[PDB]
Amino acid sequence: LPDSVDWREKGCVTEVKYQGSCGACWAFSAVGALEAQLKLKTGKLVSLSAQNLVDCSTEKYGNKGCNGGFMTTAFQYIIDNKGIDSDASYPYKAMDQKCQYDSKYRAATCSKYTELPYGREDVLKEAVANKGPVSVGVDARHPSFFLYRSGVYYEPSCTQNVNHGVLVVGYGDLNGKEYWLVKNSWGHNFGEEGYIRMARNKGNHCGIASFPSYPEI
Ligand SMILES: CN1CCN(CCCOc2ccc(-c3cccc(C#N)n3)cc2C(F)(F)F)CC1
Repeated sequence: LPDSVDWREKGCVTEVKYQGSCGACWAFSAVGALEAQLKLKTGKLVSLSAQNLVDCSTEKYGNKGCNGGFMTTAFQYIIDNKGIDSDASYPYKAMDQKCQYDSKYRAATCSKYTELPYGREDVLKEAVANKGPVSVGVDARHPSFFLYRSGVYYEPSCTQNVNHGVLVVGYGDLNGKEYWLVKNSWGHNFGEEGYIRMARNKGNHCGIASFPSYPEI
């Protein structure tokens, strides 16, 4: 495997999104993973509708819209629904709404998804290198995560109990200190202009390898 990977260099990551006061992190994580697969399959980089997930991947999928949800059950909605709309046709409103999916605005499909084994950062590394960006949950319930500005993030009070959906778009090392490159959905001013580099091979730090998944078109 390569020592470092960055999927932004490969034209597979869209601009950073801003979830606002709506807990749609899981929707943004899910769409981000699919966006990479869509580029790999079709040649087009297109932001997909997180709002479509918030509004439509609801009770039947065990999701709670702006009060949280799962990337895995989001992918299964896209599979069952036979499509997801573009962000352009179904833009983000940071609120729970009635489902407004229309197949006339379909931008991607999903055929399957894969959930990686619990806590295996080596299996995660392999998937990031060979398959694409991987949706993950992290423990983001610490002020240090909010206040993060730069470098490799390490929080000694972090747990493996995950509560925030993000996307691993790469990995590497900062002067030997190994990290995962994570795309957040907290706007362009969070962390390193939307991104956080999180400690890698530090005992599943903040639960980053607790619940990884990726979709396929
Ligand atoms: C330590 N620095 C203070 C000034 N900061 C200036 C840039 C702004 O920093 C932030 C950006 C987003 C968030 C944030 C937190 C939860 C949800 C969402 C959503 N959606 N955005 C928080 C901060 C914040 F907590 F840090 F303010 C950077 C961090």
